[PDB]
Amino acid sequence: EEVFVFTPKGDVISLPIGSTVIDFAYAIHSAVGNRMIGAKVDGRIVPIDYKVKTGEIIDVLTTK
Amino acid sequence: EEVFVFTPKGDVISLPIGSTVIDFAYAIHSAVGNRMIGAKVDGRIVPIDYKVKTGEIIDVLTTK
Repeated sequence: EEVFVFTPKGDVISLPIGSTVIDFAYAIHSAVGNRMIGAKVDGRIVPIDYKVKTGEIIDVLTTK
Repeated sequence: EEVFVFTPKGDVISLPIGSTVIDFAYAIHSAVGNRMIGAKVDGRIVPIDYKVKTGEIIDVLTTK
């Protein structure tokens, strides 16, 4: 019912199964989710509705 | 050593001893640090250079 995804730093963020990289962004902080332009999972770019999996390192790219 | 604090969502993040709410902001994501203007600890506003303590909930205010 949950997935445990890593932050590029190493910290863990838990989300309910079926969560996307957008859910991860907003989980980090609203500012990250609002300014998101894309996300990389384990170093590879993925679509905006990519469903994340436990153990993956999610790097959210922001408009900056 | 290091200190560990909470995210308003519930997730845990680790920081080296002495880290201020500003270090926390950047640790969570560059965007949060870059757009930061204020900080709340356990629900109460605090100066931006406040030294966080293990167990505290850190809510970073960003340019709205």
